[PDB]
Amino acid sequence: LVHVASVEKGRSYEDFQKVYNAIALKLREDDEYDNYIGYGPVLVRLAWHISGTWDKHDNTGGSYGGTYRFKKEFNDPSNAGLQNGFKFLEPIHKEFPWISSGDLFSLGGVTAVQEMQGPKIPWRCGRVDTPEDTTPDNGRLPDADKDAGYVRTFFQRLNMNDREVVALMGAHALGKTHLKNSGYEGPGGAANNVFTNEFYLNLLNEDWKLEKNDANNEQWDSKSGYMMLPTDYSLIQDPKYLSIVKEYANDQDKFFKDFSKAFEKLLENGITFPKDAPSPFIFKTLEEQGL
Ligand code: HEM
Ligand SMILES: [K+]
Repeated sequence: LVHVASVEKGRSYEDFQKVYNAIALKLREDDEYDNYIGYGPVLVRLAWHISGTWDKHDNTGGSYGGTYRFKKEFNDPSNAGLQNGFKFLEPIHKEFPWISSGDLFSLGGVTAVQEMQGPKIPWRCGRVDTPEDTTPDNGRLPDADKDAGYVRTFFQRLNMNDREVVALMGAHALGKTHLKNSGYEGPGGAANNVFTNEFYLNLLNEDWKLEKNDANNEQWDSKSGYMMLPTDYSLIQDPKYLSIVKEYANDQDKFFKDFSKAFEKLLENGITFPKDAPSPFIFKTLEEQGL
Protein backbone atom coordinates (compact mmCIF):
# COMPACT_ATOMS: atom_id res chain seq x y z
CA LEU A 1 0.00 0.00 0.00
CA VAL A 2 1.21 3.41 -0.94
CA HIS A 3 -0.89 6.37 -0.19
CA VAL A 4 0.38 9.38 -1.97
CA ALA A 5 -0.77 12.71 -0.81
CA SER A 6 -2.84 14.48 -3.39
CA VAL A 7 -3.73 18.19 -3.04
CA GLU A 8 -7.44 18.95 -3.28
CA LYS A 9 -7.55 20.35 -6.78
CA GLY A 10 -6.58 24.03 -6.91
CA ARG A 11 -6.74 24.77 -3.24
CA SER A 12 -4.05 26.63 -1.47
CA TYR A 13 -3.03 27.80 2.00
CA GLU A 14 -5.68 30.47 2.11
CA ASP A 15 -8.24 27.85 1.38
CA PHE A 16 -7.22 25.81 4.35
CA GLN A 17 -6.92 28.77 6.70
CA LYS A 18 -10.62 29.25 6.06
CA VAL A 19 -11.56 25.78 7.09
CA TYR A 20 -9.46 26.33 10.23
CA ASN A 21 -11.17 29.58 10.99
CA ALA A 22 -14.53 27.94 10.58
CA ILE A 23 -13.63 25.25 13.06
CA ALA A 24 -12.18 27.78 15.41
CA LEU A 25 -15.16 30.04 15.34
CA LYS A 26 -17.39 27.15 16.02
CA LEU A 27 -15.24 26.05 18.95
CA ARG A 28 -15.68 29.45 20.37
CA GLU A 29 -19.46 29.44 19.96
CA ASP A 30 -20.30 25.96 21.16
CA ASP A 31 -18.76 26.28 24.54
CA GLU A 32 -21.39 24.47 26.67
CA TYR A 33 -20.48 21.04 25.51
CA ASP A 34 -19.58 18.51 28.17
CA ASN A 35 -20.29 20.95 30.92
CA TYR A 36 -18.43 23.85 29.57
CA ILE A 37 -15.30 22.00 28.57
CA GLY A 38 -16.01 22.75 24.93
CA TYR A 39 -15.33 20.51 21.92
CA GLY A 40 -11.59 21.08 21.89
CA PRO A 41 -10.67 17.91 23.64
CA VAL A 42 -13.00 15.57 21.80
CA LEU A 43 -11.53 16.85 18.45
CA VAL A 44 -8.04 16.16 19.60
CA ARG A 45 -9.17 12.67 20.45
CA LEU A 46 -10.93 12.31 17.14
CA ALA A 47 -7.78 13.19 15.26
CA TRP A 48 -5.73 10.78 17.27
CA HIS A 49 -8.21 7.93 16.84
CA ILE A 50 -8.51 8.17 13.05
CA SER A 51 -4.70 8.10 12.99
CA GLY A 52 -3.89 5.38 15.55
CA THR A 53 -5.44 2.56 13.56
CA TRP A 54 -2.24 2.62 11.53
CA ASP A 55 -0.06 -0.43 11.06
CA LYS A 56 3.61 0.19 10.10
CA HIS A 57 3.81 -3.35 8.96
CA ASP A 58 1.47 -3.30 6.00
CA ASN A 59 0.53 0.34 5.84
CA THR A 60 -3.19 -0.24 6.45
CA GLY A 61 -5.18 2.22 8.64
CA GLY A 62 -3.86 5.73 9.54
CA SER A 63 -5.59 9.05 8.67
CA TYR A 64 -5.31 9.02 4.93
CA GLY A 65 -8.47 7.33 3.93
CA GLY A 66 -11.04 9.03 6.13
CA THR A 67 -12.35 5.60 6.93
CA TYR A 68 -13.85 6.85 10.19
CA ARG A 69 -16.81 7.89 8.09
CA PHE A 70 -17.77 4.29 7.51
CA LYS A 71 -19.86 2.16 9.84
CA LYS A 72 -17.25 -0.54 10.87
CA GLU A 73 -14.89 2.21 12.13
CA PHE A 74 -17.49 4.68 13.36
CA ASN A 75 -19.07 1.99 15.56
CA ASP A 76 -15.77 0.88 17.00
CA PRO A 77 -16.17 0.44 20.72
CA SER A 78 -12.85 2.29 21.23
CA ASN A 79 -14.39 5.35 19.48
CA ALA A 80 -17.49 5.54 21.73
CA GLY A 81 -18.14 9.27 22.24
CA LEU A 82 -16.25 10.44 19.15
CA GLN A 83 -19.58 10.84 17.37
CA ASN A 84 -19.89 14.19 19.12
CA GLY A 85 -16.81 15.53 17.31
CA PHE A 86 -18.03 14.13 14.04
CA LYS A 87 -21.37 15.93 14.41
CA PHE A 88 -19.48 19.06 15.32
CA LEU A 89 -17.55 18.90 12.08
CA GLU A 90 -20.45 17.90 9.84
CA PRO A 91 -21.76 21.44 9.15
CA ILE A 92 -18.21 22.35 8.50
CA HIS A 93 -17.76 19.85 5.78
CA LYS A 94 -21.00 21.05 4.25
CA GLU A 95 -19.57 24.57 4.15
CA PHE A 96 -16.38 23.26 2.47
CA PRO A 97 -17.31 20.17 0.64
CA TRP A 98 -14.09 19.96 -1.37
CA ILE A 99 -11.94 19.01 1.61
CA SER A 100 -11.24 15.34 2.11
CA SER A 101 -12.47 13.56 5.22
CA GLY A 102 -8.97 12.67 6.40
CA ASP A 103 -7.90 16.25 5.91
CA LEU A 104 -10.84 17.60 7.96
CA PHE A 105 -10.61 15.15 10.85
CA SER A 106 -6.97 15.86 11.18
CA LEU A 107 -7.27 19.62 10.79
CA GLY A 108 -9.80 19.81 13.56
CA GLY A 109 -7.30 18.31 16.04
CA VAL A 110 -4.67 20.75 14.95
CA THR A 111 -7.15 23.53 15.22
CA ALA A 112 -8.28 22.36 18.62
CA VAL A 113 -4.80 22.28 19.98
CA GLN A 114 -3.84 25.67 18.73
CA GLU A 115 -6.99 27.45 19.78
CA MET A 116 -6.54 25.97 23.29
CA GLN A 117 -3.30 27.78 23.62
CA GLY A 118 -1.19 24.82 22.65
CA PRO A 119 1.74 25.01 20.35
CA LYS A 120 1.61 25.46 16.60
CA ILE A 121 1.33 22.14 14.81
CA PRO A 122 2.42 22.23 11.14
CA TRP A 123 -0.15 20.51 8.99
CA ARG A 124 -0.19 19.05 5.52
CA CYS A 125 -3.18 18.55 3.20
CA GLY A 126 -3.52 15.75 0.66
CA ARG A 127 -5.26 12.82 2.29
CA VAL A 128 -7.62 11.02 0.00
CA ASP A 129 -10.91 9.43 0.77
CA THR A 130 -10.71 5.69 0.25
CA PRO A 131 -13.48 3.11 -0.18
CA GLU A 132 -15.44 1.34 2.44
CA ASP A 133 -13.32 -1.76 2.18
CA THR A 134 -10.10 0.00 3.20
CA THR A 135 -11.69 0.43 6.61
CA PRO A 136 -9.44 -1.23 9.18
CA ASP A 137 -11.08 -3.77 11.50
CA ASN A 138 -11.89 -2.81 15.07
CA GLY A 139 -9.27 -3.52 17.68
CA ARG A 140 -6.24 -1.54 16.57
CA LEU A 141 -6.70 1.16 19.28
CA PRO A 142 -5.16 0.61 22.77
CA ASP A 143 -6.69 -0.58 26.00
CA ALA A 144 -6.44 1.53 29.14
CA ASP A 145 -6.02 -1.16 31.79
CA LYS A 146 -2.43 -2.13 31.04
CA ASP A 147 1.02 -1.16 31.94
CA ALA A 148 4.15 0.44 30.52
CA GLY A 149 5.18 -2.66 28.54
CA TYR A 150 1.87 -2.75 26.73
CA VAL A 151 2.20 0.99 25.94
CA ARG A 152 5.73 0.62 24.67
CA THR A 153 4.81 -2.31 22.55
CA PHE A 154 1.56 -0.81 21.32
CA PHE A 155 3.17 2.43 20.30
CA GLN A 156 5.95 0.76 18.44
CA ARG A 157 3.37 -0.29 15.83
CA LEU A 158 3.12 3.38 15.06
CA ASN A 159 6.78 4.00 14.99
CA MET A 160 6.81 6.04 18.05
CA ASN A 161 9.69 5.87 20.55
CA ASP A 162 9.70 6.61 24.30
CA ARG A 163 10.03 10.26 23.93
CA GLU A 164 7.12 10.49 21.49
CA VAL A 165 4.81 8.30 23.62
CA VAL A 166 5.29 10.48 26.62
CA ALA A 167 4.90 13.67 24.73
CA LEU A 168 1.78 12.43 23.12
CA MET A 169 0.23 11.29 26.37
CA GLY A 170 0.31 14.78 27.75
CA ALA A 171 -2.85 15.40 25.75
CA HIS A 172 -4.48 13.57 28.59
CA ALA A 173 -4.47 16.77 30.53
CA LEU A 174 -7.43 17.78 28.37
CA GLY A 175 -11.06 16.82 28.69
CA LYS A 176 -11.85 13.87 30.81
CA THR A 177 -12.95 10.27 30.87
CA HIS A 178 -16.65 9.49 30.80
CA LEU A 179 -18.14 6.44 32.38
CA LYS A 180 -20.63 5.72 29.65
CA ASN A 181 -17.92 5.96 27.05
CA SER A 182 -14.99 3.96 28.26
CA GLY A 183 -15.85 2.70 31.69
CA TYR A 184 -13.71 5.47 33.25
CA GLU A 185 -14.67 8.65 34.94
CA GLY A 186 -13.10 11.98 35.81
CA PRO A 187 -10.75 14.69 34.67
CA GLY A 188 -7.09 14.63 35.36
CA GLY A 189 -6.47 18.12 36.39
CA ALA A 190 -8.01 21.48 36.70
CA ALA A 191 -7.14 23.20 33.38
CA ASN A 192 -8.91 20.81 31.06
CA ASN A 193 -9.48 23.00 28.02
CA VAL A 194 -6.32 24.93 27.97
CA PHE A 195 -3.19 23.11 26.73
CA THR A 196 -0.46 22.84 29.37
CA ASN A 197 2.05 20.44 31.02
CA GLU A 198 -0.49 19.86 33.80
CA PHE A 199 -0.61 16.11 33.10
CA TYR A 200 2.99 15.68 34.11
CA LEU A 201 2.71 17.86 37.15
CA ASN A 202 -0.34 15.92 38.38
CA LEU A 203 1.27 12.59 37.81
CA LEU A 204 4.29 13.65 39.86
CA ASN A 205 2.62 15.76 42.59
CA GLU A 206 -0.70 14.28 43.55
CA ASP A 207 -1.14 11.45 45.97
CA TRP A 208 -2.80 8.76 43.89
CA LYS A 209 -4.94 6.00 45.29
CA LEU A 210 -5.87 2.93 43.31
CA GLU A 211 -9.61 2.37 43.39
CA LYS A 212 -12.29 0.61 41.46
CA ASN A 213 -14.94 2.71 39.78
CA ASP A 214 -18.62 2.34 39.12
CA ALA A 215 -17.85 0.28 36.10
CA ASN A 216 -15.74 -2.05 38.15
CA ASN A 217 -12.53 -0.84 36.60
CA GLU A 218 -9.46 0.34 38.33
CA GLN A 219 -8.25 3.86 38.23
CA TRP A 220 -5.91 6.08 40.14
CA ASP A 221 -7.84 8.73 42.05
CA SER A 222 -6.45 11.76 43.78
CA LYS A 223 -7.69 13.82 46.68
CA SER A 224 -7.96 16.85 44.48
CA GLY A 225 -10.66 15.01 42.60
CA TYR A 226 -8.62 14.02 39.55
CA MET A 227 -8.01 10.55 38.06
CA MET A 228 -5.41 8.87 35.86
CA LEU A 229 -5.85 5.66 33.84
CA PRO A 230 -3.53 2.68 34.62
CA THR A 231 -1.88 3.35 31.30
CA ASP A 232 -1.28 6.98 32.34
CA TYR A 233 -0.04 5.92 35.74
CA SER A 234 2.33 3.46 34.06
CA LEU A 235 4.42 6.49 32.88
CA ILE A 236 5.66 6.83 36.46
CA GLN A 237 6.17 3.14 36.99
CA ASP A 238 8.66 2.81 34.08
CA PRO A 239 12.13 4.23 34.74
CA LYS A 240 12.60 5.41 31.23
CA TYR A 241 9.18 7.01 30.90
CA LEU A 242 9.57 8.70 34.37
CA SER A 243 12.62 10.65 33.50
CA ILE A 244 10.72 12.09 30.53
CA VAL A 245 7.66 12.88 32.65
CA LYS A 246 10.01 14.75 34.91
CA GLU A 247 11.53 16.57 32.02
CA TYR A 248 8.14 17.85 30.84
CA ALA A 249 7.00 18.64 34.39
CA ASN A 250 9.88 21.00 34.45
CA ASP A 251 9.83 22.63 31.08
CA GLN A 252 6.59 23.35 29.31
CA ASP A 253 8.46 24.53 26.20
CA LYS A 254 10.26 21.27 25.72
CA PHE A 255 6.91 19.62 26.10
CA PHE A 256 5.36 21.83 23.49
CA LYS A 257 8.10 21.30 20.89
CA ASP A 258 8.07 17.57 21.40
CA PHE A 259 4.27 17.29 21.33
CA SER A 260 4.16 19.31 18.15
CA LYS A 261 6.57 17.08 16.31
CA ALA A 262 4.92 13.97 17.50
CA PHE A 263 1.35 14.94 16.83
CA GLU A 264 2.28 15.89 13.26
CA LYS A 265 4.11 12.65 12.79
CA LEU A 266 1.19 10.73 14.18
CA LEU A 267 -1.17 12.40 11.72
CA GLU A 268 1.19 11.91 8.80
CA ASN A 269 1.88 8.23 9.41
CA GLY A 270 1.34 6.04 6.34
CA ILE A 271 1.34 8.98 3.98
CA THR A 272 3.81 9.55 1.21
CA PHE A 273 4.31 13.22 0.35
CA PRO A 274 5.63 13.61 -3.17
CA LYS A 275 8.37 15.93 -4.01
CA ASP A 276 6.31 18.74 -5.42
CA ALA A 277 3.85 18.81 -2.48
CA PRO A 278 3.45 22.10 -0.75
CA SER A 279 5.20 22.54 2.49
CA PRO A 280 3.38 22.07 5.70
CA PHE A 281 1.15 24.87 6.61
CA ILE A 282 1.29 26.79 9.89
CA PHE A 283 -2.22 28.24 10.47
CA LYS A 284 -2.78 31.57 12.23
CA THR A 285 -5.05 31.32 15.24
CA LEU A 286 -8.21 33.45 15.37
CA GLU A 287 -6.44 35.81 17.68
CA GLU A 288 -3.50 36.16 15.41
CA GLN A 289 -5.89 37.25 12.85
CA GLY A 290 -7.93 39.56 15.05
CA LEU A 291 -11.20 37.54 14.49
C1 HEM B 1 -2.35 4.27 25.85
C2 HEM B 1 -2.77 5.24 25.05
C3 HEM B 1 -4.18 5.79 25.22
C4 HEM B 1 -5.19 5.24 25.87
C5 HEM B 1 -5.28 3.83 26.49
C6 HEM B 1 -6.25 6.23 25.91
C7 HEM B 1 -7.50 5.94 26.40
C8 HEM B 1 -8.32 7.03 26.56
C9 HEM B 1 -9.52 6.92 27.33
C10 HEM B 1 -10.02 5.58 27.90
C11 HEM B 1 -10.16 8.10 27.23
C12 HEM B 1 -11.51 8.56 27.81
C13 HEM B 1 -12.63 8.53 26.76
C14 HEM B 1 -14.02 8.84 27.26
O1 HEM B 1 -14.54 8.03 28.07
O2 HEM B 1 -14.55 9.88 26.80
C15 HEM B 1 -9.32 9.00 26.50
C16 HEM B 1 -9.63 10.34 26.59
C17 HEM B 1 -8.84 11.23 25.92
N1 HEM B 1 -7.91 10.80 25.00
FE1 HEM B 1 -6.68 9.19 25.21
N2 HEM B 1 -5.79 7.40 25.37
C18 HEM B 1 -4.47 7.20 25.05
C19 HEM B 1 -3.70 7.90 24.14
C20 HEM B 1 -3.96 9.22 23.84
C21 HEM B 1 -3.25 10.12 22.95
C22 HEM B 1 -1.95 9.86 22.17
C23 HEM B 1 -4.07 11.13 22.69
C24 HEM B 1 -3.75 12.38 21.86
C25 HEM B 1 -2.51 12.77 21.58
C26 HEM B 1 -5.14 11.07 23.67
C27 HEM B 1 -6.18 11.97 23.74
C28 HEM B 1 -7.26 11.93 24.59
C29 HEM B 1 -8.10 13.08 24.88
C30 HEM B 1 -7.85 14.52 24.45
C31 HEM B 1 -9.09 12.64 25.68
C32 HEM B 1 -10.20 13.48 26.31
C33 HEM B 1 -11.51 13.32 25.53
C34 HEM B 1 -12.71 14.06 26.06
O3 HEM B 1 -12.52 14.90 26.99
O4 HEM B 1 -13.78 13.71 25.50
N3 HEM B 1 -5.11 9.85 24.28
N4 HEM B 1 -8.11 8.37 26.24
K1 LIG C 1 -8.23 13.68 30.34
